[PDB]
Amino acid sequence: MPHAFKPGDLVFAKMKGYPHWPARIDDIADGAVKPPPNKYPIFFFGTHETAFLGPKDLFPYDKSKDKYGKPNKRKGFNEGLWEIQNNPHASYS
Ligand SMILES: O=C(N[C@H]1CCCNC1)c1ccccc1
Repeated sequence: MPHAFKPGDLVFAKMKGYPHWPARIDDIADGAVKPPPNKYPIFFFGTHETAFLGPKDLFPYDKSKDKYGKPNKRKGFNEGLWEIQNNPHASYS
């Protein structure tokens, strides 16, 4: 059975106006800006952006990749697909 989301979990993350996007739940570094309540720091592969999202917009990667893990025209998307498959836990700083 599922747990709550935790740092390191791999997802597709849904934002308004964009396709479901390869992403991971990030840690919050000591000294860094915390997310609002009930939100998670989401690191988007490919664009290397962070947004704060709640679970409604977070789809576990394994379950969802057969639907969402196909190439897309959008800037950074296919790079993102490579990262989540090949080195999802790397520093992209
Ligand atoms: O909207 C943002 N991310 C989208 C763009 C496409 C890939 N990731 C989802 C975003 C977040 C924070 C800073 C700037 C932009």
